[PDB]
Amino acid sequence: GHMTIARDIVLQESVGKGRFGEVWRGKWRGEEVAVKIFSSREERSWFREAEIFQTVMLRHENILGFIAADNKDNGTWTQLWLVTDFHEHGNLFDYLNRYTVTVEGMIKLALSTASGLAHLHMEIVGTQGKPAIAHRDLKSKNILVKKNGTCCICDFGLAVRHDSATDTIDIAPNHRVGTKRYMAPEVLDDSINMKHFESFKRADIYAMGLVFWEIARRCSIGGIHEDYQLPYYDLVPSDPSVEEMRKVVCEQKLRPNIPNRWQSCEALRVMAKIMRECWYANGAARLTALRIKKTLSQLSQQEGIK
Repeated sequence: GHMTIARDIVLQESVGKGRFGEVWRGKWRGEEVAVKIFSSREERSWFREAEIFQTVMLRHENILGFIAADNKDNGTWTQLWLVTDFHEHGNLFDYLNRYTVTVEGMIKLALSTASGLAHLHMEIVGTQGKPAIAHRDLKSKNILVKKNGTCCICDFGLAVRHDSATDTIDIAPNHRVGTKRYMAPEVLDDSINMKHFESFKRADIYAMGLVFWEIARRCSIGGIHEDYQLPYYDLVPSDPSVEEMRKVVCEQKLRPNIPNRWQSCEALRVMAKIMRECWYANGAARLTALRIKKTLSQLSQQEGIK
């Protein structure tokens, strides 16, 4: 047939894991594809991520390209597959550990992440309407770097969708899901109002601010940059508990430190200001993803990027 299906894909190499499922590099008609495999007992996680990926009008240059949700029976058990575009550079966490970026590179990565999130967060009204979506697990490990230097967001297993007319969320979400290190203050202290969709959007913003801090450290100007670090590397253990995170973020009220050299460059000054404005303990005070996109677009034009 013309459509991509599991039976026509050959797995070649293990390339990591998501929250649920294992990721493999596959081959479909000579072309590289990413394949996320789930067992029968993980049917709900598989189904939920396939459901998010198939949302009407979701496709966007800054959202991971969905190919197919399929089943493959090997004759003993059935694997549940989620097929997507393959990106050679892998995730932003891996890329930032391997490389430093230029001012252009940094702005390209930050702007494309902000454009992807604003598309996700924004409702598109009309006959082929797209509901507003909150990611709930944004981190550098869930952002993939494309060959052209732009980003796309992936891993939608925890995402929530909003029905604006009836003001309802498509699933009943559980407290403190996601990556503990990137959890917003209101998530860590359980004060988040989970019956208000805007709360999930604001929590994604906080996490995006942390990712921007990760990028900016790697922005090398005149061969000077910081080494790669995860946010809160200087304050919490490698695998921090919610209690360790809450004591730092909510009680001591600390945020990742803004290095003095970021004050000496306009692009880094703009990035530093966006970060602070993502990091308020109160979500209603944080910038929106659309405002961040607008700010970074203006900065991209000023520096003549791409």
